Amino acid sequence: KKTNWLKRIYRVRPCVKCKVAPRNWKVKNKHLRIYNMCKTCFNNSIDIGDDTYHGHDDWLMYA
Amino acid sequence: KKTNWLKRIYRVRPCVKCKVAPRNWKVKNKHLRIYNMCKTCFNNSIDIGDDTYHGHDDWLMYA
Ligand SMILES: Nc1ncnc2c1ncn2[C@@H]1O[C@H](COP(=O)(O)OP(=O)(O)O)[C@@H](O)[C@H]1O
Ligand SMILES: Nc1ncnc2c1ncn2[C@@H]1O[C@H](COP(=O)(O)OP(=O)(O)O)[C@@H](O)[C@H]1O
Ligand SMILES: [Cl-]
Ligand SMILES: [Zn+2]
Ligand SMILES: [Zn+2]
Repeated sequence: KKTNWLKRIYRVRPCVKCKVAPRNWKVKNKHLRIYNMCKTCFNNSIDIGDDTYHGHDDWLMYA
Repeated sequence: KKTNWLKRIYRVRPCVKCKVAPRNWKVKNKHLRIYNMCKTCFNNSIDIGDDTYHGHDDWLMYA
């Protein structure tokens, strides 16, 4: 059930910048990192000079 | 925001056995463990001989 909760929280938090697309993520190690923004908004953030929305949280994948 | 998510998931999952009371939990280390059952149902499970509902998940408290 932890895995279904991770999935549920991933599906209810859209990108903070565009409010439509899902967030980017990576499986680092044995942690899942959910970044604040989709990939397209993150790259845009780099081009326009804004980093106010950079960030992420980590969730581990056991139990 | 991770902390508000942990709180949200704790508030939406009641005890698996009695379906009313919130689950028991402990802060082990720097992990939060949410057990499957309230304390009163867990102790009952020990007295009646059923362990079908024993278990828990772990959530870390960073990011
Ligand atoms: N898609 C994204 N949305 C928001 N923040 C991001 C995104 N991608 C990268 N970042 C930011 O980049 C920084 C770290 O990059 P990352 O590759 O996660 O870690 P590492 O330092 O291991 O490469 C963090 O502050 C992270 O929030
Ligand atoms: N309230 C509860 N609800 C469900 N399972 C429980 C509960 N309390 C203890 N358990 C079970 O007891 C076992 C481990 O006990 P616990 O104290 O969490 O770990 P430790 O082995 O570090 O003492 C686990 O299988 C756990 O699910
Ligand atoms: Cl977690
Ligand atoms: Zn976006
Ligand atoms: Zn109960």
